Amino acid sequence: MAVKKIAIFGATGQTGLTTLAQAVQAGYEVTVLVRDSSRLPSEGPRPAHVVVGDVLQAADVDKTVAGQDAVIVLLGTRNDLSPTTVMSEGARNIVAAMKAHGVDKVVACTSAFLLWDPTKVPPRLQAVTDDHIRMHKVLRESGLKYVAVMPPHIGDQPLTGAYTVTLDGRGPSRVISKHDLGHFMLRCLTTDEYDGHSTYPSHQY
Ligand SMILES: NC(=O)c1ccc[n+]([C@@H]2O[C@H](COP(=O)([O-])OP(=O)(O)OC[C@H]3O[C@@H](n4cnc5c(N)ncnc54)[C@H](OP(=O)(O)O)[C@@H]3O)[C@@H](O)[C@H]2O)c1
Ligand SMILES: C=CC1=C(C)/C(=C/c2[nH]c(/C=C3N=C(/C=C4\NC(=O)C(C)=C4C=C)C(C)=C\3CCC(=O)O)c(CCC(=O)O)c2C)NC1=O
Repeated sequence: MAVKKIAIFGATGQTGLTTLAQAVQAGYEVTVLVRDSSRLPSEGPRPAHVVVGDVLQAADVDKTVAGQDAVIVLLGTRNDLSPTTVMSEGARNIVAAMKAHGVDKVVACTSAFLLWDPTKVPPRLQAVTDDHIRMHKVLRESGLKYVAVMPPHIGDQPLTGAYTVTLDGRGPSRVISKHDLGHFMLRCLTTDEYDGHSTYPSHQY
């Protein structure tokens, strides 16, 4: 039985928007949780279901996860670099909702800093990185099938589907296009080969 129904968290963000468009075009029945539906586009592929609410509200997350086959997590803080627990608290709610509803597959984006030497995190990104680490811990300890996606710099290059995925943070470059990152999140829905692993997508454009 393959995945047909998915929830995407963070669908209005840079990577989320293209992951959403790609998922719908690929045939998935997609539900999104958004705080502000005006951030979803009118042109192009459209999600099947829109829940208005907040990943910090358990009931909103529960409504989004109910009935799904898998969950994609592309939560982030946009340009806000201050200390934060939004992603990890969101992940706690997602895990609880998954367990309440029998959903067992989550693919979630943090960053390659969780693979690279931690002394290399730029000071300005440390607070967000600390919450990525809390989120990764939550997902790893959940006992669900969890693919940790840890990308380098997210760029605007075209979709290629030709990127390289390593398990250790080394690879052909330190960039992945947002489109290729979304393509990889979707690839993780049709294989178990990355479950329980950390993954590093990168490409030379
Ligand atoms: N930028 C880089 O080069 C880079 C590199 C490696 C890793 N990353 C990490 O990759 C992940 C994806 O980044 P991105 O740039 O695609 O993301 P992004 O543009 O920051 O988008 C964040 C998404 O999270 C949603 N969100 C935030 N708080 C929420 C809340 N309380 N309830 C519901 N949704 C909420 C946002 O919703 P709204 O639209 O409502 O704001 C938006 O959809 C992030 O965790 C980022 O730190 C980024
Ligand atoms: C507004 C903040 C912000 C800016 C302007 C920024 C710039 C920035 N990010 C880069 C890559 C990168 N940027 C990130 C990660 C992130 N980038 C993010 O904005 C967030 C929120 C994360 C997640 C913690 C990563 C993992 C790389 C690896 C790119 C490389 O190795 O060269 C690079 C390439 C090398 C360099 O640092 O000189 C720059 C300049 N990074 C920032 O964080």
